[PDB]
Amino acid sequence: VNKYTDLDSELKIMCTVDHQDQRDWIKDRVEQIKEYHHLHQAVHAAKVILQVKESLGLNGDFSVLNTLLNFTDNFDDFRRETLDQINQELIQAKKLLQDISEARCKGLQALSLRKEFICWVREALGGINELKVFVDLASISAGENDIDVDRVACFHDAVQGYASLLFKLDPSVDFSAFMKHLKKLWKALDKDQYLPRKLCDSARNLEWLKTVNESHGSVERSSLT
Repeated sequence: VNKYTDLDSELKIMCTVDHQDQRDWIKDRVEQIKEYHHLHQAVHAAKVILQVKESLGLNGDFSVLNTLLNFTDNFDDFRRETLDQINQELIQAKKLLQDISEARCKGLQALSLRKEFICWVREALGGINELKVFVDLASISAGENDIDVDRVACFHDAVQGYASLLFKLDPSVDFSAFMKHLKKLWKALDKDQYLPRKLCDSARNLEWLKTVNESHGSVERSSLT
């Protein structure tokens, strides 16, 4: 997986036994194997999207994705087939999810399990503009140590990037509307490779983020002062 040039080399090594002269046919199998792997990746993406649905609280029906899960559950009887006899519905499901890579699946994962963080963020801010105010109070709380101060920047960047999903999303968002709210996060992850990990780090330190609002607001940590 993801080493298809190595696959081609290996298959030529298999050719060395001198069968099927000129051995070009393997190029076709290579693409077919790519499809199977990419097909399975779309399957994983589908589950993550379903988890995001329950995590964020969408309402738009996403029953069509079940098609891929329908393959994943009946993996045993379907596996009696070949590489080309798979079906065209799975091909079309690949067509839909073509623009998702494993990194985007990982961002979505970072979002899924963090329902509590989604809720606390939606209740506290509701508008990314308020984030700026919240960030100021967080700076008072940190403690002048690098990890503590950096928590603030990690949270700021996470919320600034994951904004469309967290704040403005409409519960009735359908498939394609979700894909566009996704394209914004897509461009953001393209600009920053660590944004999912920042989201996870922010969500793990939820208790401090909560503490910010009530207590940390004023006392003005006083180490260099």
